[PDB]
Amino acid sequence: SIRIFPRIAGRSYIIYGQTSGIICKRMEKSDNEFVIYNYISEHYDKFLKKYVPKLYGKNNDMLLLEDLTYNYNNPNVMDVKIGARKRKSHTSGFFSIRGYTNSHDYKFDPDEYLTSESTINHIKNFMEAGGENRDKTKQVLLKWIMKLSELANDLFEINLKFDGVSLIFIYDDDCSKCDVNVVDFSRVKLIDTNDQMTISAVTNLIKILSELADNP
Ligand SMILES: O=P(O)(O)O[C@@H]1[C@@H](O)[C@H](OP(=O)(O)O)[C@@H](OP(=O)(O)O)[C@H](O)[C@H]1OP(=O)(O)O
Ligand SMILES: Nc1ncnc2c1ncn2[C@@H]1O[C@H](COP(=O)(O)OP(=O)(O)O)[C@@H](O)[C@H]1O
Ligand SMILES: [Mg+2]
Repeated sequence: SIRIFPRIAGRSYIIYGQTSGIICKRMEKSDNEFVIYNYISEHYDKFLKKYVPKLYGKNNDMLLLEDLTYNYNNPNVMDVKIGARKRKSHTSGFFSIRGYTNSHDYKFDPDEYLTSESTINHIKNFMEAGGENRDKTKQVLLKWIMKLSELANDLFEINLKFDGVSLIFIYDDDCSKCDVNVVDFSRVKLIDTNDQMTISAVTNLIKILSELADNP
């Protein structure tokens, strides 16, 4: 009847679709997430097609969303909060890693405020599952940098406050496939300008991933 989806973070009710390639996310507090998917659809559809999982439909208070892990034999997922936290500062200055596949094995704690050294160590930990082929993990890093670059650029021209949004980084164990997409629009707001805080999260991640893709 109901199979629970293996979340990396969040407090939200998320189940598998009755059907392949679909997850059902429940809207707990308001329909704001739906209102914002539709607004972005009308005003920024290029942003929606490039960076955001497809919304196939709504069923009462459930959003039917593209399952970003679906085309992967052995997905490694990392959730990074790049939007403002409701309250509390980011655990890594410009962003907060909310969790990652096998984070329990490295004693990762989402409440622990981290140095740059710990932050980078946690991202190296997340890449461990991708194995010792060094010239193949850096292909993963570089494809991530390519899309995060275009995202940061595109964010300059979008008049939204991306409160609460996360990046979902995914890579297959064999490193043949990867992607990153923006999720969680529940707390996003219209504003008269662009979101310098959310841009500074993306550019900082670009810096960190770039240092990883270049250290020998
Ligand atoms: O709805 P809840 O259970 O109170 O928790 C949300 C929670 O969903 C969110 O974290 P994440 O789940 O997107 O990682 C928290 O985000 P912050 O990291 O920005 O604090 C929210 O703060 C929680 O909502 P609230 O602050 O209303 O409890
Ligand atoms: N479309 C998606 N495909 C796959 N996993 C997803 C998708 N959307 C969310 N997730 C998973 O759900 C978690 C929380 O989703 P999110 O939208 O941030 O919900 P919450 O409001 O609970 O924080 C992420 O950490 C990720 O593991
Ligand atoms: Mg979230």
